[PDB]
Amino acid sequence: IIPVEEENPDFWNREAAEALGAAKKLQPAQTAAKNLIIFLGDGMGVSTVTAARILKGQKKDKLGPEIPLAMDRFPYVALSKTYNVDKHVPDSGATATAYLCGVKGNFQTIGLSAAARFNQCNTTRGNEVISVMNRAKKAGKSVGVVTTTRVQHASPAGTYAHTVNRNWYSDADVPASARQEGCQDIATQLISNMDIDVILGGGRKYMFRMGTPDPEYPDDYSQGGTRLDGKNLVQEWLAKRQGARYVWNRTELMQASLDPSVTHLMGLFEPGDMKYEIHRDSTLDPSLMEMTEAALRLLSRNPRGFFLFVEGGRIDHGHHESRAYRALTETIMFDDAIERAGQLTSEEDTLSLVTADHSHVFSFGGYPLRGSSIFGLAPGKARDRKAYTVLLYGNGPGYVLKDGARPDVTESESGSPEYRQQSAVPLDEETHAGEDVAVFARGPQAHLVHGVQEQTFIAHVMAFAACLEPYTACDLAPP
Amino acid sequence: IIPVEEENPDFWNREAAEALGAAKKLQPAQTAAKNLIIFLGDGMGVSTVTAARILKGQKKDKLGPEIPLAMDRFPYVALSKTYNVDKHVPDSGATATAYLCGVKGNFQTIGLSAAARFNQCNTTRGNEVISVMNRAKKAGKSVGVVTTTRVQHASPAGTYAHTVNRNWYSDADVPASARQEGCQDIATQLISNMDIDVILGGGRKYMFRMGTPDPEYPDDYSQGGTRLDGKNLVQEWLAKRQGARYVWNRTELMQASLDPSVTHLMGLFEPGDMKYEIHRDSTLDPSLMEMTEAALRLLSRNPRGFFLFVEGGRIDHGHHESRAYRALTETIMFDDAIERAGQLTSEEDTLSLVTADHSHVFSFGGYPLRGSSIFGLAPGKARDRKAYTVLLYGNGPGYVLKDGARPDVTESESGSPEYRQQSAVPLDEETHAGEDVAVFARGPQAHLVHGVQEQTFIAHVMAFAACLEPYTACDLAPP
Ligand SMILES: *[C@@H]1O[C@H](CO)[C@@H](O)[C@H](O)[C@H]1NC(C)=O
Ligand SMILES: *[C@@H]1O[C@H](CO)[C@@H](O)[C@H](O)[C@H]1NC(C)=O
Ligand SMILES: *[C@@H]1O[C@H](CO)[C@@H](O)[C@H](O)[C@H]1NC(C)=O
Ligand SMILES: *[C@@H]1O[C@H](CO)[C@@H](O)[C@H](O)[C@H]1NC(C)=O
Ligand SMILES: [Mg+2]
Ligand SMILES: [Mg+2]
Ligand SMILES: [Sr+2]
Ligand SMILES: [Sr+2]
Ligand SMILES: [Zn+2]
Ligand SMILES: [Zn+2]
Ligand SMILES: [Zn+2]
Ligand SMILES: [Zn+2]
Repeated sequence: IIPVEEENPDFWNREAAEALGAAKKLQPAQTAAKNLIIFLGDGMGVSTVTAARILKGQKKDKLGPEIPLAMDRFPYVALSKTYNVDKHVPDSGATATAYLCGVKGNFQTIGLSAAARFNQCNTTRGNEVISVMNRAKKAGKSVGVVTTTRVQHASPAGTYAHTVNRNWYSDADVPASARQEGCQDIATQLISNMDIDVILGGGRKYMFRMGTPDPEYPDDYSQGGTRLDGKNLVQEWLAKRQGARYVWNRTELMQASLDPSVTHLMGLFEPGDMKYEIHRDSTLDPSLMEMTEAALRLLSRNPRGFFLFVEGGRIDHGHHESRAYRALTETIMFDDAIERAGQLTSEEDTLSLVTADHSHVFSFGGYPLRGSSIFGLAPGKARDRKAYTVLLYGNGPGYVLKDGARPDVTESESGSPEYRQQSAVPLDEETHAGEDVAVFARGPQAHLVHGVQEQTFIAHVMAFAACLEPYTACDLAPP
Repeated sequence: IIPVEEENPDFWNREAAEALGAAKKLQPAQTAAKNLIIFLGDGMGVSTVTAARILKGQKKDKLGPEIPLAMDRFPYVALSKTYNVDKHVPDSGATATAYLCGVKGNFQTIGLSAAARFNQCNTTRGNEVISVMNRAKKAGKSVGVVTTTRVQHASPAGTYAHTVNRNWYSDADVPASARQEGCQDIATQLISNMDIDVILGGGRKYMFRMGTPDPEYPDDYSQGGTRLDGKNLVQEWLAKRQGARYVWNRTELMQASLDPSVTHLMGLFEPGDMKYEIHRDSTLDPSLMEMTEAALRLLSRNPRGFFLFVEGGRIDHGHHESRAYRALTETIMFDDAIERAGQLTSEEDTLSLVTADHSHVFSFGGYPLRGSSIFGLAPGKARDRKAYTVLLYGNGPGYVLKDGARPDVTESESGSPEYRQQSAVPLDEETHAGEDVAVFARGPQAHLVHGVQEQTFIAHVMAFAACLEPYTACDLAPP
């Protein structure tokens, strides 16, 4: 469709004149950040952002690519180089070390320098690097971790944990030799390394002894407790703090978030990762936006400010499945959470960064018409005389050969929430990609986010803006 | 390989502290741009930039991803939305209208508003939109167009031409009805629409009457003149100007560039597009870097300044072939030209923008080790038990089935300059992609390049910075 208003050059000339006017108005702050928020889109590379924009624009009443996402409205953009020390295409653990601790690490470790080695417990000590969340707490700020994954998963764990193996969710995962050597599982690290005021996401099962029924799935034994050491970590965490509450459903979360006198809140809403938004039970489970608002209600009470980590964690999981429908709907909900947090905080005293840990081998091609569905077929047949999709993957589990041939695909098939887009190379899981990702920033000192930077810059600019960490003696006026 | 220096957190902490220091030093100019340069990487999306960085870093003595490209050193970055009015995944003609004329257009038209229609000559008049190069000339600046494509190809044509069909290179291409209606071929438009001081690239054949032997290939008749109208456009162009020279080889180009008294220079170095850098004859053909320096020698003589368009034009062509080796080597030469132009001009009075018209369905995945070749195999076998490459395409001519199966690939095969990376979907040509591309900027008013913008912003910020176009009464001090 060609929109009539866009046929007149004046439309474009007016828009551009307005954009120049807005660019000229922007001015750097001389003041510090009271609050810090990092919004982490796991796997949300540039192709994901664009495809999500088109989908979100269409879900409103529009053609798609012209309608800004909430993240698109952030004034300052940089590119971030995501390589881990040992691998050009990174994982979530070692990238977390970069954007939360300010130091690059080795693939599949978390919160360690690259002197440590994956799955070698005896290389841990001496190599711990402390997160800016930890530093914010040390400075008297409240701190919160919100995600749609397990709260023990690689991204959130970067805020609090130090481990040579991101797979060590509970003691059941840690080999006996490493347990003997004192390497703590991530669930233990979650309650023990530092005080965290708000913890919201998945991961019930790692907190409870083997045999403990899950409250939501008391008749599915695989969803029960995993721990070998007999410990109830939720009860241990509650015991250590006045005003602490544990919740496992939406209604109780929202109740707790309105109760002054709560002060510490742990909400764990599934045994493992949270459901995809498209599968979410709206009576029992909070959306990402709802978890972020609940967190902000509590964190905002502290006059010294807060650090919050919010993760669109299952964007990544959608791409790994080669189900763009799931990756993109998770992206929209992530952008809705960014929008909500911007309503509940002030850019006068809150530095907000949106970024991704790494990208995916996800592409958006063919030559589709303006207004067409992102989940549709490319115009024209391929050289094998069958249809193909505008969305494709380099590799992953969408690769199919039926009767020794690439399958044809229809619009009804391609638009299904279970549809897997085709790839070049069959793998059980599609792979991350190595290309630079975007950083969007707004608020005090956001103008420092510029150019092409190492991913470690994210942690450092946040520490600097809030006068933490090695940047006490920032030269900044108070928020 | 894990580089020893990177195992120490101090390495990363020092780098980040230096990056913060550099970010704090940057300050907006109050002065105008005397000169404007736009460097256009045709097809050079984010995945291309990253993969090129790694290749260029390795060609030096290094591991790859840590070594900045010249473009990476530009202080200001924005994302650019590339959609054409009628198509989400754009072509080079209509994107050119956006980044050179400041107005979006319809797929496969050039220099027209979206009121015009592809291949409908009778929708042209009234819909012409004037480029910022044209406006720079009107203001007394010298202007130049440098590319590795035909100088009549879609990108360079955006600087000077208005046409409903980018395929109308010479009169031989224009249907009789359109010739009768007065639609001029692009080669004619090149010499007739506006005065251009420097024209360097390919496209000899469109300038000369059918039967005219090419000077380099006088024994290949397909490389000869195409024109039906009997015209020699080179001679017409020379006749219209004192101090004009035409050259068709490297030695004569460089001679002409050192001769004051030349003033106007047209250098056309192949019948069609220039050779890929890897095939270039270094005695007969100038590199992109050499063409840009030759242009700058002439353009810099004007005290009022200049506008220069430089295009890494065959980055795109490499991707279309699904031969990443060609796409990436063209990218490196493009970055070398950017580096050279920065040596020959001052960021005190020259606004330089590097961008792309659109991206490609090119991805960089698997989990390769630090320091490994970008053209190598991903570690580990695929689910069909054969090897695969770290570089892949969504679609294009790398798709193969030998004996009804995906072919295995070796390192020696995958590293060859003729190697085509595999894709999901066979097409004769790999497709463009729709995702946002980067804009890098340095110089006067470069701080206005920020955030996520429409691709039209590129033309508008350039016009504004130089006080042209609708922005006479910019509010700026002189350069
Ligand atoms: C870690 O443990 C293994 C024992 O199997 C040993 O080979 C290696 O030397 C140890 N490294 C250190 C730093 O002690
Ligand atoms: C939510 O949890 C509370 C506390 O255990 C429980 O009493 C309530 O029934 C739960 N809601 C649902 C629908 O299960
Ligand atoms: C362009 O030409 C064709 C004649 O084949 C006609 O159908 C169409 O109406 C014309 N459009 C205009 C604007 O004259
Ligand atoms: C370059 O062109 C000039 C001018 O026609 C010609 O005299 C010279 O021989 C050319 N060089 C080569 C190597 O062909
Ligand atoms: Mg994650
Ligand atoms: Mg081009
Ligand atoms: Sr639940
Ligand atoms: Sr030649
Ligand atoms: Zn990730
Ligand atoms: Zn992942
Ligand atoms: Zn192009
Ligand atoms: Zn192209």
